[PDB]
Amino acid sequence: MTAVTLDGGWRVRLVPGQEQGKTYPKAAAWLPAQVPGAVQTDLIAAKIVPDPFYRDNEGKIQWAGLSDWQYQTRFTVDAATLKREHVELVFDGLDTFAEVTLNGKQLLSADNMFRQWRVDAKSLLKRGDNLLEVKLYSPIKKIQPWLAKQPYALPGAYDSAFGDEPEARHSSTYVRKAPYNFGWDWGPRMVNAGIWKDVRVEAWDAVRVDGLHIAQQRVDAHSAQVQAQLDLQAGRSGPVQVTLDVLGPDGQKVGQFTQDAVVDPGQNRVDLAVRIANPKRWFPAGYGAQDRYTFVASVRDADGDSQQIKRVTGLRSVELRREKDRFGKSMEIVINGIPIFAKGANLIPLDAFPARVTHERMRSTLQDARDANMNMLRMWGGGHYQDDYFYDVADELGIMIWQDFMFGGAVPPYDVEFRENTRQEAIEQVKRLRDHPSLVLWCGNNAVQTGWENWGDRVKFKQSVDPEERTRIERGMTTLFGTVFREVVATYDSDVPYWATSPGTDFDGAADQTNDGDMHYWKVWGGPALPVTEYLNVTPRFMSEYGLQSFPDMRTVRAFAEPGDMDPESPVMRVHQKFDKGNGNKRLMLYIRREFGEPKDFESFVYLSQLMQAEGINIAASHLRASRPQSMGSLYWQLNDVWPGASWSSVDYYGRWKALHYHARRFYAPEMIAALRNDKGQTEVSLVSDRTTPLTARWRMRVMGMDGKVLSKREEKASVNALSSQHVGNFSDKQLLGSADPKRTYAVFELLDGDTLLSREVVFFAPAKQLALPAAKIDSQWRADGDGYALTLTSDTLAREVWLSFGDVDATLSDNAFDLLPGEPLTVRVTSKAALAQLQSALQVRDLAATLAGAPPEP
Amino acid sequence: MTAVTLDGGWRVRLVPGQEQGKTYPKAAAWLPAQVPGAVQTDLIAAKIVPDPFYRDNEGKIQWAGLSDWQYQTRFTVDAATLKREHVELVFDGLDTFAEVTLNGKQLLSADNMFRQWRVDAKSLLKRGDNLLEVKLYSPIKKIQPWLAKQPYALPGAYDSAFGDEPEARHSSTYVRKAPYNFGWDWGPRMVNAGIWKDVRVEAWDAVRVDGLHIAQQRVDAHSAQVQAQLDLQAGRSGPVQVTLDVLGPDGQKVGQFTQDAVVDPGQNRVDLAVRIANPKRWFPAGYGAQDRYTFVASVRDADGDSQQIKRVTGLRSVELRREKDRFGKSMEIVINGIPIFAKGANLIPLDAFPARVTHERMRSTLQDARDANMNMLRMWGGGHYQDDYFYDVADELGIMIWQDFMFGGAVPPYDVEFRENTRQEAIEQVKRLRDHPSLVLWCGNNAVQTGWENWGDRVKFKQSVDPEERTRIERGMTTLFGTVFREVVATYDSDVPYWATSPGTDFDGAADQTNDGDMHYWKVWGGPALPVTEYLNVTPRFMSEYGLQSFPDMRTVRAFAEPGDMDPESPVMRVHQKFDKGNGNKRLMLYIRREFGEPKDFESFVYLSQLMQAEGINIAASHLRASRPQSMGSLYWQLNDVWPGASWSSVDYYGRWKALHYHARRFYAPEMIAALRNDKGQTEVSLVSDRTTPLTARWRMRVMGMDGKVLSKREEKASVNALSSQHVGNFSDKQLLGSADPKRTYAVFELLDGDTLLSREVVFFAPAKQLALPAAKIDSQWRADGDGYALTLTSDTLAREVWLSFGDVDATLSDNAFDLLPGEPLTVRVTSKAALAQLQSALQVRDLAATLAGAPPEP
Ligand SMILES: OC[C@H]1O[C@@H](O)[C@@H](O)[C@@H](O)[C@@H]1O
Ligand SMILES: OC[C@H]1O[C@@H](O)[C@@H](O)[C@@H](O)[C@@H]1O
Ligand SMILES: OC[C@H]1O[C@@H](O)[C@@H](O)[C@@H](O)[C@@H]1O
Ligand SMILES: OC[C@H]1O[C@@H](O)[C@@H](O)[C@@H](O)[C@@H]1O
Ligand SMILES: OC[C@H]1O[C@@H](O)[C@@H](O)[C@@H](O)[C@@H]1O
Repeated sequence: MTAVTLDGGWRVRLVPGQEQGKTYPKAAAWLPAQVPGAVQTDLIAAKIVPDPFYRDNEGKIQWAGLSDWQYQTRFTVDAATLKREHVELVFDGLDTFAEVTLNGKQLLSADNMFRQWRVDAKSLLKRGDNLLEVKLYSPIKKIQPWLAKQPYALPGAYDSAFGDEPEARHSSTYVRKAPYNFGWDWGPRMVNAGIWKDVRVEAWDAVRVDGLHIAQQRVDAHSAQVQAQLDLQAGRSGPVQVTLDVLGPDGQKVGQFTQDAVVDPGQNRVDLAVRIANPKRWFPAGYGAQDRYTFVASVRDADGDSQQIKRVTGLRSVELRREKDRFGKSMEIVINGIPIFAKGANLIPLDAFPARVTHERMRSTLQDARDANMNMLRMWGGGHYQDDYFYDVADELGIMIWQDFMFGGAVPPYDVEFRENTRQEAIEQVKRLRDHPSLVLWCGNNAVQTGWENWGDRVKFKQSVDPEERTRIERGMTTLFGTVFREVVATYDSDVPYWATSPGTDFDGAADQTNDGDMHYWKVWGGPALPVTEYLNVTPRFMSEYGLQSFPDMRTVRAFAEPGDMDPESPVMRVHQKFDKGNGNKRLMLYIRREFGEPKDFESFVYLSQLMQAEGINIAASHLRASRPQSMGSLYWQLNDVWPGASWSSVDYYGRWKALHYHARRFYAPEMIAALRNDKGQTEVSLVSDRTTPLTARWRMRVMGMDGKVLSKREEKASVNALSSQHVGNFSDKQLLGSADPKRTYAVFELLDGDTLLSREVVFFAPAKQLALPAAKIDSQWRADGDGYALTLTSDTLAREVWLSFGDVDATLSDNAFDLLPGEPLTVRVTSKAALAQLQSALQVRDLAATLAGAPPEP
Repeated sequence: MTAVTLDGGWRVRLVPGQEQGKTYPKAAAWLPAQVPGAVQTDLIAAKIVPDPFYRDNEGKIQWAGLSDWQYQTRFTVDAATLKREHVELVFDGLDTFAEVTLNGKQLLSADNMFRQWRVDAKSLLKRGDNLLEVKLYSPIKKIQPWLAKQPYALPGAYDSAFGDEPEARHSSTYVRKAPYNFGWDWGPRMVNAGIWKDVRVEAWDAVRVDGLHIAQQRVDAHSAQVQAQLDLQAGRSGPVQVTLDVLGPDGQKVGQFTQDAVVDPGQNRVDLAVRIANPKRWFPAGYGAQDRYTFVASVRDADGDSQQIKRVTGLRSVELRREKDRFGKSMEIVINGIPIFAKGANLIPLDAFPARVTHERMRSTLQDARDANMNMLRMWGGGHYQDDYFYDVADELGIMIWQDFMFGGAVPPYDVEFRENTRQEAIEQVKRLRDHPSLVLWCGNNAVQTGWENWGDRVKFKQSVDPEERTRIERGMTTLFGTVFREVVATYDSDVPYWATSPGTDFDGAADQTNDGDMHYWKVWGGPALPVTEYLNVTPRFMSEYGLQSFPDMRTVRAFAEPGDMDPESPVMRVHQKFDKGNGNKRLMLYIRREFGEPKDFESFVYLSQLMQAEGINIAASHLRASRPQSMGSLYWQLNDVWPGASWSSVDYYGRWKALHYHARRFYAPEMIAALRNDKGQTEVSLVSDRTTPLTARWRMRVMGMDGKVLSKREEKASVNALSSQHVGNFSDKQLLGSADPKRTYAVFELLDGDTLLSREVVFFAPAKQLALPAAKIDSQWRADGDGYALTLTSDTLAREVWLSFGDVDATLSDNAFDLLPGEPLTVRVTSKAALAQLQSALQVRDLAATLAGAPPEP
């Protein structure tokens, strides 16, 4: 069994006879091509187009997504590999409409970005030099001429901001290709074409090992019963001997198991039953260890040749518990018998060009989530199924994955061919990802049903066609998302639950309800753009989407913009604001002004955008956690970015944390105090614990004047049950303030375990722009702290949302966007590779009071 | 492991306090009850109501379906069975809404006729004597008050002919109960209430064997790979040893297999892989042997107790092949790589009271099918899942079963509770029936989609409700019939195909199409009531329903009717005509008069009704077979009867063959000649062969005058491919007759293999009533042939549709309803228990010419 990768001498050019051939003669000629990669990124490297992320260069590359491309590479095949009984070419990823030829002969037709294509090539292969050609066809150019003739176009995704597709007639719906490639409201339009995954020549004789699956039949504390399933493709009938070694988390051997069999031409499965007594189970982050066992299977074929395959797996039971109670019907993920309140966010692709994403970026994205006390990411259906390495790290860090199939919201066609194409995709992805313990849920799509029921364009569309046509289309969706995907999961990964659509009730009834299933709440930010306190009025059984937009870090801003661009209304900044067809800055400023009024300069604009977002999500996330067991999930939109620009992320494209992420670590803390004041002057205080043991705690309440005087101080003992929320307070403004000036008063709430401070929240009684915040003087002291530095900040007065930065000097901080209490020192750890001397000169310290001072009036 | 059956001292009465208790005081008091049984049949045995099958007695028993009933029995449990760690009561069948109490305490609530109800009873079981009580509630009485409050009633089945349910508001839809119990257009309204299957006390200690499934993973000529799957319920953790012995069709040893494991509390699976080299596969009738292997698993638990379970199964591959071709998309059952043209009929329950059906009747029903050269029966969804024994015989005789789940056409409710109740029903039936090799296909329902799309009442209903409510209802159906049933089959019986609805395209598109999926064609008989020659103009890929009605055997008529009742329009005969709300005799007479004019007496009416049906179905089935590969299925409606009366059956309630069944043996013959004359005077001649080898054949065509003179004779050679139909002729009336009188001329077509005549068809050129048929004289000669008799008939002239009978003396005939050619003797075998003398006295020989002679004019 050999497997050589064709990752070398590829080149690419425009298919001859296109008008782009005249416009870009250098693209008509052969240019270097990278595999895996995209022609887009090949063009960039070749200086044919500039970096589309920089300033307003996005439009300069759109022509590549409208053109057809021709890949070519030459490779040699040994006399030894040609000897072999089977020689196959394997394509892990072709994006998307591909026509492959070998030595001029037809080899393969492909039409799914997410499928693996295996093809017998032995008869077409020559001794030595071979010519492999791949032609990739623009999905827009291929589909639109057909689409223009259809009685209707299906409701889709986003219109082209470049007008190269008609309004409300999107081709993206009809092709199995990453939805975000066509542009989304936080990313550019990069309709990629490319051999975006590996290409291999594989050769074997008697048997080819197609897979190993550790099927968990039942897992609890007492035992785990599993079945090692081995898929074997055979060319001829003959004996095989299978040996299975099992290693525990500590690396010691658990047991060896053997199985003899006779395989026959075609597919064969060999199953080895394994029972592990008192298993060291895999838990998500915050609920134990991420223990994993190693299963090593070696297969001796009829020729006496041995092949080996390995799976690292975590033993875990997964239950999607939906039981009736006072709040309707629950929706809670239960891991190893433990109801886990989901704390996390929505995960999108890490780049507009997915093939160039490094392992380091994959890991730091998940590491970011783990650091903010998250236990789950939802891999949103508008993106692409992630790299193997990504799921490995998720397993390792204990970040649960809510895995959407890659449907982003468009209404799918109901033709059999589309369905069967998608089925094969679903089968291969589920087979690929199932042994990852972190993958705990499969979901049919993002927002398809709730769009059909609530979005104006969908509602109008379904009522415009004949009722019989509506039935056909609705039947197609119910079959694809309710039958097909569900069957694939039930067949190949049967120990994990399936979910038809997010948000929804698994087709039991309507989508996006508050008393059944999950919810995407967007009446804050979107729609009527309600104030953020409205979050306190919305409590679904599980909140899988909600969010606020903000700008990325100033370093990231300076990365895509010039000094003359530094204005939210500049052409460059408007390009990087993708919400509401480029008019998103109006919505962003709406929310900023409500709390902070008019920003006095651009750096303040960025800072205040991030504060607006952070404080807003803090309200909703704390409330959801405090509402347990009414709610059992919080996944905000969104975690990360594909590109430098404005978005709902908490971490920008370059991995830099926004104020939101620092806040997320706090409101997602395992033990947390929630002190939330509603628009009726009532502040509800709750003690939240994700411990599986009782928390014998103390909680404090101190009401302060901003001139430093204490108005009141109070401390109580509290016994907080495991896995629960306990309301310990509900105070009116009068009960807290008592005739004191709300513009000059604030409250400090703290949760304690013994002498250890676990959580703190500072509450205010008026929008920040109306407050009389003190002019803080913040002393900073440095000292050598290992290979990093210890930075201690001490403010004489209250200092709000202190933000530390270092110009263009790169450094990471253990904490940021924090409140400083009068005379109370805070020490943060500074990790950098710069010397202490420049860090001290470059240090910038910003606070809210200072930022709001000297601000102009709102328009 | 003990399992005692409560099949003894049951009694039953009306639940006290009903108005029926006053009307029927004898039913208010305790009366003997039979278990299994129905309270209806208990009332008959007790002489409280007369036999509802007799004359017009049907209405006198309707009150039992509107009442609530109370079963009661006493039984003793020794101290030895109380020893056991688990003691359970098991109800295999409760019809339907049941409330069970034990020694005065609530034990079980049941609401599905088709589920098995297991309950722990150990804590409630007493020393010695125990009191078991079961209350059954009328589904009509229970549901209607709820239904009357509903905004709408779902489209259902048949209205009550007794007005005890409102029109178009049927309770039958909302309850899991055999649809035909509520009355159908060929059966009485018997809303049965009863403990209609066994009740057991079961007891066990460490391990209980919940099931054994021989899962066929891949089967071909070279090998069969299977996995013996054993379900074990354990009360505590401990070791087990499993032994599997495999015996071949000859009873000899194939191999023994062993497997040790440790079971844990709850459910445990133990799988033993078995590969059988050169398996002797199971073939359907006419395509080989019905070879079956025996799998015997014995399980020794930790206590050392050995339990044994056994499965007899046939190794078989099943494929539902749907490939694109010239006629659209095919639909064919492929068994062991052989495309089988399905030849058979639709199977309904054998009785209005299913619990009293004997094994002999189950067996003779399937034997009937086998004898008429059938290879498939469809167990129609309006009935009930059959007895285990029934499927056993089907396995034995090689009659394939198309198994509908028991939904008859009503539009189901979309509530979660109904769905989950039904899901459990499906799981239990699929688990019970899967190891029967004869079960080759599962089907969601009968006619639900085509009704929804084509029946006027459904169309009006779905357009009357709110479109969002319409979407809800359609979503409910698509989930139940497209997801739930499909998942159950894919999970528990995964080597056989599933079909969403008959007729349909498995939800790919519209139902009942001609170029995709299967069809129920009823424009002949039903709807516009087209002439039978219209059958030649309809050619679907698979015809799963079609038919013509007729009366049962004269002996059967005399069984339910008095001499004063012998008139199609009498009150008694109308009661036994259930088509079109009792006005069915008009539709029957329409078709009869078309071909034969007005019947001269009642016996002629019966005979001609059977000829009309027989000749009509002969046209369609022959046409369908001759059209191969355009069509690949012929299942006519219907095979059998639930009750004595008029229906589309070929075999009446007492097992007596109609003319149709005798004709069916001919047109389903493995080699058949089809000579079909259409409404344009064109006779197409086809040679059909179901052989797996080529047929080198000879076929003849002779044109005859009614006076015996030969007009023309022709013989031609033909090489008929394996598994095909070949057109060898297409003659106009002019080419055949040539100025000869069509009323005085006929044609004889014959298919031969060497000197062996394989099939014959006699063609006419005018309806029988216009013909000048000769006055035949038919000589009859007897002779002893073992314990039966050989009866030889010789006609001097042409004798059409000769029908042999013996008054009320019972006898069976090897052939009947045949044509006699001049001077050509035919010998049939007579099986009876009467002496020759009485057979000779009772013998009646009827032919078409004699019957048509002296007939009065049509009204
Ligand atoms: O032109 C491309 C289009 O071709 C038609 O046949 C559609 O059925 C799709 O397969 C596709 O969107
Ligand atoms: O529409 C509300 C949000 O929904 C999410 O699923 C994504 O599509 C976002 O880009 C969008 O802003
Ligand atoms: O009570 C009769 C019927 O009443 C309603 O609850 C229905 O939904 C059914 O579940 C039930 O059988
Ligand atoms: O369609 C209304 C009713 O009457 C006839 O059409 C039959 O098909 C019934 O099964 C149906 O329920
Ligand atoms: O609807 C026409 C026919 O359909 C079949 O499914 C059965 O229900 C028959 O009783 C009926 O006559």
